Amino acid sequence: PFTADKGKCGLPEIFDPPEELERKVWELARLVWQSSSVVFHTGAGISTASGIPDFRGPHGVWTMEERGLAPKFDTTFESARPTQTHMALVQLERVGLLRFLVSQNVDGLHVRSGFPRDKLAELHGNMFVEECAKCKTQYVRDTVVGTMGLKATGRLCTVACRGELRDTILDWEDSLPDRDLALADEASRNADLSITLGTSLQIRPSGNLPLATKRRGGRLVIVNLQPTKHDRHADLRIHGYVDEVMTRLMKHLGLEIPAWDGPRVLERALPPLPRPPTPKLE
Ligand SMILES: Nc1ncnc2c1ncn2[C@@H]1O[C@H](COP(=O)(O)OP(=O)(O)OC[C@H]2O[C@H](O)[C@H](O)[C@@H]2O)[C@@H](O)[C@H]1O
Ligand SMILES: Oc1ccc(/C=C\c2cc(O)cc(O)c2)cc1
Ligand SMILES: [Cl-]
Ligand SMILES: [Cl-]
Ligand SMILES: [Cl-]
Ligand SMILES: [Cl-]
Ligand SMILES: [Zn+2]
Repeated sequence: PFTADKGKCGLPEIFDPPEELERKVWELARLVWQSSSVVFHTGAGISTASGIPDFRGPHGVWTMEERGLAPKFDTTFESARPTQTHMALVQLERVGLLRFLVSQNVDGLHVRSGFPRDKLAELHGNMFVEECAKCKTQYVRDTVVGTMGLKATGRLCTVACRGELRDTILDWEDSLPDRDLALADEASRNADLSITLGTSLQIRPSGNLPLATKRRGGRLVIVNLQPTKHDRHADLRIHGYVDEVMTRLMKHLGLEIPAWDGPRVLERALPPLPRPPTPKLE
């Protein structure tokens, strides 16, 4: 807990020059167009532009702790808005270009963006989500569940049960939820494209899921400001702000980034919306 390996912290940031960055996002667009099953893996870097600091970045939680300083939050979790990145991911699922979303993030922003829960694995849990120990019924709350570590919240199951409700926030020693990891693992293995956004890929087995896509000829894209455990295994690495990358990419795909009507929970993905015809590639 206190001695817990926090991994490589505060590594230098890489910025692709604008010309190289434009070319790689066009190449990313080519890969999304060519791919039959695209899986997205997200981590703390997709939430930094909403004022929620990451863990291993220059001003990350663990980086700042290492130097006797504190992380700085520019929002509460409750007042945090989905980024352009979050909202681009909502649209990519709606138009059938996203098969599955795997996230290490406990910040609740995918759920709140209105991203469908049945196409999302929340590997490390969700601040806003409590679960009944007896019937496993989950509750998505409008405020953060006050505890961490799979502890009693003080609330009780209301299923037509009075089961003890507990947080979904893994402590260091806790293994990943078997449902989410199993779905994340199946998505990643079956994927022919795995795109990583704002994760250093340092956590096992979360960070290892995208590598599973490489088995059977799959392509791995890594979007991150810093180096990542698995840079070597990437078909493509894009060093830039995940919002610049995703807004440029949406523009190439001919997709708008949808409006956020405030916190909304969608349990089941809706029928797929129309999308632009694919460019001629080869
Ligand atoms: N706007 C941005 N655009 C692009 N990259 C960014 C941006 N902001 C930050 N980054 C990058 O975003 C990356 C985020 O790296 P890490 O901080 O390790 O977050 P994780 O989600 O992988 O952390 C995994 C778990 O570890 C913890 O213990 C918790 O349990 C976490 O759930 C960095 O490399 C930045 O360079
Ligand atoms: O696994 C975890 C469990 C709990 C927390 C707590 C707060 C926190 C801090 C951040 O800078 C980002 C984030 O999304 C959450 C963080 C990680
Ligand atoms: Cl903190
Ligand atoms: Cl829809
Ligand atoms: Cl904790
Ligand atoms: Cl198009
Ligand atoms: Zn119950």
